[PDB]
Amino acid sequence: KVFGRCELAAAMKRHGLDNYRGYSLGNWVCAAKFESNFNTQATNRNTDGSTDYGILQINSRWWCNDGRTPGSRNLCNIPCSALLSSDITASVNCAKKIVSDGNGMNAWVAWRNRCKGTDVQAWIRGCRL
Repeated sequence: KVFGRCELAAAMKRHGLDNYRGYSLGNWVCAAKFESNFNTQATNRNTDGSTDYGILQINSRWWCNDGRTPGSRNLCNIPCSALLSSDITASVNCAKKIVSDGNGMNAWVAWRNRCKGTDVQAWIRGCRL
């Protein structure tokens, strides 16, 4: 479904993502608003011929298999359809491997553009931890 803001904040909380690699919970939930608008079924088609998928827009040319993307790798080792499921476990598991790569949160373009260097805690305020 579409997640409520604070609903998602506790979902990715229990998945061990707060201060993961140095990136606070806010940096993850903020990413999700501009990447997918909290939508678990969000998808986009890039010019390349690869596909963007799920809550954090994990692109298929590197990370997941959808059978529609030629000469590509499958680094997180999942089908791309699992990134569309309402339970966010496969999206979190893979994003943990994406962020570790070496570029950090710069892997997400909507994060880099709209979230980096801002008041990232407004994003968590109101919710109960």
